[PDB]
Amino acid sequence: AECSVDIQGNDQMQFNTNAITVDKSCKQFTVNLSHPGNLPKNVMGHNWVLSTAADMQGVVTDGMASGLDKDYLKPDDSRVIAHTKLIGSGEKDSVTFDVSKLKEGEQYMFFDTFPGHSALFKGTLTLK
Ligand SMILES: [Cu+2]
Ligand SMILES: [Cu+2]
Repeated sequence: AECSVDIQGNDQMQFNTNAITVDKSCKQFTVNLSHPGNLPKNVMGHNWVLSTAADMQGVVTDGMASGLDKDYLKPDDSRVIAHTKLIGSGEKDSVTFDVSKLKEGEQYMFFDTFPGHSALFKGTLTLK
């Protein structure tokens, strides 16, 4: 099966997908984030951050607290299963992670931890 997905978010908080399926036969999985648009990362940055559903709230909240110079992620956050950098317009970042970190049956969410962006850019990731 395929083991990659392309994800983009613009200056308008508009993104291409709210649901990612990771096939169970993938050993690694890659997310390629891009940002169409004209605003820089300090004004309208986006990241892609993966945790269980239950951990999403805390990761988001602690991330906002940590600020731009930490890419809005609390340092050393063991709840983050994988994540891209925070990017701004015209930029691109890709993360490849080990699919052995995911357990069929558990509920995962992906999301942007830039302040407030969690409300509009988030989604489910499922291992099938
Ligand atoms: Cu395959
Ligand atoms: Cu964003």
